[PDB]
Amino acid sequence: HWGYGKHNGPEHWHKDFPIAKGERQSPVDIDTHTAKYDPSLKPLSVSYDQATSLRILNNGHAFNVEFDDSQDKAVLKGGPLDGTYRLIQFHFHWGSLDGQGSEHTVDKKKYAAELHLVHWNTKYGDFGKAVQQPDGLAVLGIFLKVGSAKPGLQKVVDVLDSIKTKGKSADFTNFDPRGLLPESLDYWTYPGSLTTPPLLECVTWIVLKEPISVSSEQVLKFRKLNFNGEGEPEELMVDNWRPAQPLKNRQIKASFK
Ligand SMILES: NS(=O)(=O)c1cccc(F)c1
Ligand SMILES: [Zn+2]
Repeated sequence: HWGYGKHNGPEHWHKDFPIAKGERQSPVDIDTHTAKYDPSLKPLSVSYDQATSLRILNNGHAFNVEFDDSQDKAVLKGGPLDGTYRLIQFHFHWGSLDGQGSEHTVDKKKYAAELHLVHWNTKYGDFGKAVQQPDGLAVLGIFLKVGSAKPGLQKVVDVLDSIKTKGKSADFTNFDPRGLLPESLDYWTYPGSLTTPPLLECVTWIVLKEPISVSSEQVLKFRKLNFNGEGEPEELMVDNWRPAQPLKNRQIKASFK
């Protein structure tokens, strides 16, 4: 099955997921000079004060911190969005080296990692229904650069030893995702897709302009995770990113000039 190796990586995905060659695939390169400032774009409204984290899971492709999405506890609204999108999980994509790891790029620049806070449109009732809709998901993407530590990331880093291998999960309650945000909520936005199979074209992407900084030790700990299950040959979970895809008939909009 699909992964990030030479034999099952992004160049192979189209054989099982033909939408890989579709009209609104993600990620993309954000060419900052050609992105269009849209003065009609509203500020983002990130309402995470009542978030209920539940668990952290290694799914063989990344690790997901999962939330209770059975009520409007942690929601995203405003920006380019109509209606209310509920936080279901966040995860990261990262590199084997500090010079790569992000999925989106900015003027071809790669960051060390990229955080995705995944939200689904509550008019569709559940996540499974939402991914079948062109406006089903909103993913808030945040770049990570290596520099100073992100204190709000440390609780995540410290639990990774308990979910080293595929299929492992751990309780992960009372985590506050507000501690993962940068200061500014300035963003770019464009219509796209899931960046992993099934590659569904259901995502309004909202990518923050300001990266967060994490420490070398924090990202090193991501790199100690495994793609494999316990007792299978060890393969480090690194370079779990899809490269930039053609923009095709899309214009990236900016909330700022
Ligand atoms: N990487 S991502 O597009 O945020 C993504 C991929 C697959 C499932 C999902 F909920 C989110
Ligand atoms: Zn992702």
